[PDB]
Amino acid sequence: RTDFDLAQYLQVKKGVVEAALDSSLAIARPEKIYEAMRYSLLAGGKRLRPILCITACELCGGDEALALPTACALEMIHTMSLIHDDLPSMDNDDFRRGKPTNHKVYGEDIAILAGDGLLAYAFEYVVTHTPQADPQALLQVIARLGRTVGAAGLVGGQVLDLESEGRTDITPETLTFIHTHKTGALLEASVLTGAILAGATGEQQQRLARYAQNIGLAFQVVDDILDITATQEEAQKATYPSLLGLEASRAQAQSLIDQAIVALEPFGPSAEPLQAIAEYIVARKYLE
Amino acid sequence: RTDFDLAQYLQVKKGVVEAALDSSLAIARPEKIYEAMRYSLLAGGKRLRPILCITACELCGGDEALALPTACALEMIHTMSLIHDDLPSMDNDDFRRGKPTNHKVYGEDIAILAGDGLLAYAFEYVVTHTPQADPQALLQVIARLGRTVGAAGLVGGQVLDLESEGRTDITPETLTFIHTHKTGALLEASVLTGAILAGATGEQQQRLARYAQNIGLAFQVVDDILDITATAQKATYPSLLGLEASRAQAQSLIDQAIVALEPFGPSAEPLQAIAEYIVARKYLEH
Ligand SMILES: C=C(C)CCOP(=O)(O)OP(=O)(O)O
Ligand SMILES: C=C(C)CCOP(=O)(O)OP(=O)(O)O
Ligand SMILES: [Mg+2]
Ligand SMILES: [Mg+2]
Ligand SMILES: [Mg+2]
Ligand SMILES: [Mg+2]
Ligand SMILES: [Mg+2]
Ligand SMILES: [Mg+2]
Ligand SMILES: [Mg+2]
Repeated sequence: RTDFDLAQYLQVKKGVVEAALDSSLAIARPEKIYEAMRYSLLAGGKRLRPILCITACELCGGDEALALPTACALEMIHTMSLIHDDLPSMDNDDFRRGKPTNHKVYGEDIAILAGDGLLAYAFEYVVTHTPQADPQALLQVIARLGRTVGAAGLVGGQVLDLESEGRTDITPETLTFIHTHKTGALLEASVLTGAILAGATGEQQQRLARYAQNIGLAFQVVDDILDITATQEEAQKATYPSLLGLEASRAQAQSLIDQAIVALEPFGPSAEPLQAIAEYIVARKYLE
Repeated sequence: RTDFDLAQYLQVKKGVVEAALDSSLAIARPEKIYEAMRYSLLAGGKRLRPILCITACELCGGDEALALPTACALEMIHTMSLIHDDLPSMDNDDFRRGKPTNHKVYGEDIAILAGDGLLAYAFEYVVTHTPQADPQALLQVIARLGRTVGAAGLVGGQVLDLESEGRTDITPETLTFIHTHKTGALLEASVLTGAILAGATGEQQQRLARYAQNIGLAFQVVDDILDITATAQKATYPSLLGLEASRAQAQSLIDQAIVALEPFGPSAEPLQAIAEYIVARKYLEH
């Protein structure tokens, strides 16, 4: 076929990523830890972060083989964060994607350890499976992944989110600070690691970072819009529409997507798939 | 002073390591996560793994400045492992080194996350603070650290240790398999990362791996001897072998560790002495 079909693009990339994730975890002694990591890693989902990494790598002149190990590592980090998030000490969720959570299947101890194992493996896998990368670029990917996961990124965001729970003084600024850390850091890492592997300039990286921060926040604002309008069709937690109103929330979500698209215009037409992904993810949230 | 004094050597290396760990974590928002990571990282202790890393790097022709960031990363990883091990889902310890455990101070949620934050920071720190390393050697250190922590190392060891509880078929070989994963991988990583940074040969690295595996197992045998002589169900070296055979095995392992490093010449004397010193202090701190 000759016509770019975004749904098909995303389906093909998801298939490549899921085959690589499956192959990445060969069961060995002790089999339980591999089974528990695979239970969460291979559970499906959109695979957005690996897809963003591959797509940004290609945009900057790299190839899928260069990006794929780091793409897998990003999904291992994402997966670890969900395993830890679901625990009884954290969100205490029995189900995820309509299936029992890792700790409800294997125990809290095994779930904690499966998350730790996935986070360690992300770093190992980037190095062992990208021997063709420029070594200084690969070291920059490792530094970015460490910074992204830790107290200045995802883990800091998880702490900011826990601190907000049940508070009565939440503002839009407080929510945005949570989101930039809890989801924005890892979305930024997904596009920036792909770009770094391909040798992108600082200027190119700054445009991709603006794209990633904007789509991350837009996705959160849209999720809040759909939550409050489902409640319209039907503990206390403030949301963008509860704090700002639905009109202002809708205008902010649209502005953020528009700014993400404008951020990538200077790449030229090569940026069209990343620009399309921004609008597509939002449109699918409204349809699903 | 002209006499090599191991205790003084260790005190000076511990002071360098502790100053670097303290400087590594500047409090920022959210303050609680930095407070929780600092609480466990800066709790003191022997700092064995960072000191092994610096000592092995120096043995192989490297220096403290080359090794120090990796040494700090090893102690961040060690610290994470203890935070997670203490949790109510795992050992459920209220105290460590006579002080409240991380989750008793900050809560289980913050403790889990402080562990995750320390493991992430280990990899960041190694890369950002070692610009003078050969980049391929530094990548080999990163791969070694990730393999050491995960399913083929420490986390696999933690799972093998849980699986051993309340079993009747544990053998000395099965117990040794637990220990080589749960503590041996990280002790081996401590000396091998220092050696890799310095450009050690494969032959040198194989000797340091033998040293590390032997001291790690000796430390575990000695811990079991001291526990049973002070006295969830778990077999131990003395419960499986008897005390006489356990004592002979602990001595043999220390002897083998010392012999493993003889071919380096007198430069290996500090590492050789650390093996005997750690055992001697365990008996004295019993
Ligand atoms: C780091 C992240 C994003 C963990 C999941 O976030 P939440 O607890 O808010 O969301 P669920 O996926 O549990 O609904
Ligand atoms: C990964 C490691 C080494 C955790 C410590 O071992 P255990 O639970 O057996 O050790 P302690 O609690 O006695 O410190
Ligand atoms: Mg949560
Ligand atoms: Mg949750
Ligand atoms: Mg929301
Ligand atoms: Mg365009
Ligand atoms: Mg334990
Ligand atoms: Mg023991
Ligand atoms: Mg000698």
